[PDB]
Amino acid sequence: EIGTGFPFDPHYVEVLGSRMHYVDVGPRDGTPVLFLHGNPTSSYLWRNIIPHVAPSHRCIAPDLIGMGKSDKPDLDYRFDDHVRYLDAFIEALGLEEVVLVIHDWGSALGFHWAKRNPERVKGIAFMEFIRPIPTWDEWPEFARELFQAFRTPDVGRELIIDYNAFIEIILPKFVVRPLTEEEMDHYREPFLKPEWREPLWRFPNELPINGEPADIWALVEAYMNWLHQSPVPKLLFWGTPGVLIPPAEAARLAESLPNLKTVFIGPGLHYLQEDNPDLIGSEIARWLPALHH
Ligand SMILES: [Cl-]
Repeated sequence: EIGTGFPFDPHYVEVLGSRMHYVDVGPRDGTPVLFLHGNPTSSYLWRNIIPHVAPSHRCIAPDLIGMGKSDKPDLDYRFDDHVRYLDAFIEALGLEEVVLVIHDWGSALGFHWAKRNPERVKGIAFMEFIRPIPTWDEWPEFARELFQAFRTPDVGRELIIDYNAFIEIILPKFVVRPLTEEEMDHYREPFLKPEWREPLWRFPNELPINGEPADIWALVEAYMNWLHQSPVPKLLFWGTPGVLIPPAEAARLAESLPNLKTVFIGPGLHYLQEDNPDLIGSEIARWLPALHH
């Protein structure tokens, strides 16, 4: 049965005047494996994946600023805020070379950092990641009205801020198997009060859809161009029907990206880690040794 516990001792680092929480397990040296969650999750999303990798490699899984057990500074929580704080977290941990394991907005952060640090990135494992969405017709129909509403003035803030839609609707909607109450309560803990929910609303308002917002669209196109030209080792996990990465997109990536291994995880929507953590973790562990020449 999929584990609901979070058996990781807390670690904190002060950056830019705020504390960020992170998981840090495994050996203390070697190339670390940096796990980056997205919306509306935290390092809790990686709880059943990390134990597959920790016997062989250091595993570092930060909570993005304003999320998980990290501090809640008074920010807009725009994408560039998350870039700045994750850059400061990576710096404070002294990371030189890394393997990235990334999802959702954690993948936009990770691919943007990799583009800027191409000689530091030794591998990227990614799943249900951020890519330019050409129009609303390439957003899944069953979640279209909701995400259009999230991006509608006033309505979206009411849904996400006042009524906590990203936690109470989207999270269970985007896992195939049923979440348990214990798992929901872990996810709910950082957002029990509405003044804590700004990151949750800003993220869907940053999604690059039909050119907008233009700055994120440009940034995501840039790192996808980098990815298509980079020889870095790559590992993609995909499910069916998927959400950001449907099977047709997984196939396009299998054809286009260099040095790519793909793993089909079975039924999956967006939070693939909650549907098949053990295959994701075991396959990451099996893929890592070849990154060490
Ligand atoms: Cl989002």
